[PDB]
Amino acid sequence: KVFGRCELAAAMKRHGLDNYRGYSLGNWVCAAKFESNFNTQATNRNTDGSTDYGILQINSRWWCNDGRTPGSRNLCNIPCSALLSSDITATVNCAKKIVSDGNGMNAWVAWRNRCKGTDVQAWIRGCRL
Repeated sequence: KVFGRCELAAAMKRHGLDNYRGYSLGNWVCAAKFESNFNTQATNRNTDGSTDYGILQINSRWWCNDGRTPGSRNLCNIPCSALLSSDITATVNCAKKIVSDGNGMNAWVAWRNRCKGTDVQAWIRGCRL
């Protein structure tokens, strides 16, 4: 499912991501935009052989099981395909574990590179929340 900006903002909000760990809603949306272009079906393979899945491009090396990443750790306890659903719940639960892990949102390269330090509030402007 390809989300609309405001639609995603409202779902993430509803899922408790606004200010989760001190990161405002616009950070989350900004990251989704740049990680997957708001598409829950986004997948991308990496050189280490791992793959990134979903709207937040969660990696199979640590976070989910895809059956083809030797040495995966499966920290969120889910199959990676659960991160491609139209229902963002598993993505959100898994993202909260990630962000709580120590480097915060820096875990997301597109976030660090394109969102961090910008006026991320722009991402939820005009939304009915």
